[PDB]
Amino acid sequence: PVIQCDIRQGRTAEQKQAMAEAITRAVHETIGAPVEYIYVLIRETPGAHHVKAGRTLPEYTGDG
Amino acid sequence: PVIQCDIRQGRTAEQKQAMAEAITRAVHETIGAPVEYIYVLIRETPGAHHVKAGRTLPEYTGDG
Amino acid sequence: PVIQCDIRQGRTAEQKQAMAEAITRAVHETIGAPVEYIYVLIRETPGAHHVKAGRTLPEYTGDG
Amino acid sequence: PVIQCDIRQGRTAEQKQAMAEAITRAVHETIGAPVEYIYVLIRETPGAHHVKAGRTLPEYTGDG
Amino acid sequence: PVIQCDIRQGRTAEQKQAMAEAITRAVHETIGAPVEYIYVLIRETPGAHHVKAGRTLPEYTGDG
Amino acid sequence: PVIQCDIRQGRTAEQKQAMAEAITRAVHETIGAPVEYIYVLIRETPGAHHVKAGRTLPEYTGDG
Repeated sequence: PVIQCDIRQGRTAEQKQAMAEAITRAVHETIGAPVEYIYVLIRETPGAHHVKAGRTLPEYTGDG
Repeated sequence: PVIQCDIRQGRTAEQKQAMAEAITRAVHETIGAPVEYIYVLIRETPGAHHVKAGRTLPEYTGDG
Repeated sequence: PVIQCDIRQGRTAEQKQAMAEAITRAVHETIGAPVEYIYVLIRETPGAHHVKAGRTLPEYTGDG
Repeated sequence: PVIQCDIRQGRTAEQKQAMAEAITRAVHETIGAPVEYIYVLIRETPGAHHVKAGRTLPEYTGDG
Repeated sequence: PVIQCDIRQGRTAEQKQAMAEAITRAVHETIGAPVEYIYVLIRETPGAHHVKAGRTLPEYTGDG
Repeated sequence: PVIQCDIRQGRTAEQKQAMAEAITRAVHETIGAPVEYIYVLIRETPGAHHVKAGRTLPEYTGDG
């Protein structure tokens, strides 16, 4: 399967790889797709390019 | 974030919901996206519509 | 530009055409894309294939 | 619903937000999707990455 | 790479496989992507779901 | 039809245009879509954003 992830910019390389590995496991385990068939694609955009219910999303920083 | 999942047809409603929930948790935990921001979208296609490295994928049946 | 619209199944042909025309006008008027460059693509899915903030969306019926 | 907008780079932040708000209204009004379900995603690319009928599209500047 | 092909319904299984193979060869030969990395995904929609320059596309029948 | 090409960064403008023209011909010839209906969209990402079978893809350089 193809899993496309349009996420906000600002995560580390390690966070994005952790996401891709967790999604790969999740897909394999829940729908029985072989790992060899799984293709995860990550695309980053600014928060302003995510407009949900008419409102832009804030920039991600991980500050909390 | 938007997570699009192009998977082969033939899974049960329970399998697809399990996948969507597991992806939601995976994205939340690895990149810190609030659950409220996550949108998972599932599309089903025949196996013949997945052509990886020049080869058609088989149909998913749940059997093996 | 390409505008992909993943919507829930159940709308009439007239509703979907109205949406495509309104999006075409909206894109033309707000960002100055010539109408000739605009391509709107509509895909329908069951409500269960839309999982937002962990929750499945209901089926669209036209009633309420 | 998910509305993905692959547009050419070069618009202002205000033009892109106007587009996302107009698309949100257009979708809500034509197919009856609640605003809370609507997720607009904007991606920018160079004109050379839009190849329509075999021809690349020019860069957008808004000059006219 | 991922190559998504949103085409109008009505083609034979042989036509769609021919398209996927020809795209695989085209991508391999022009940008040097190894065949092993290429994933082609085909989705079919009614002609009415393709609205280009404000106009609906006709249904594909194989006749003319 | 819409053909979306998510490829790794690092190709020349000429390689990407050759790809788009070859895909346009391939689609026209195999499924009979008129060239005027064909819209190819190219998006570039780092190799680390392509995670296939759990493994990131290397950066493309064309060195061989």
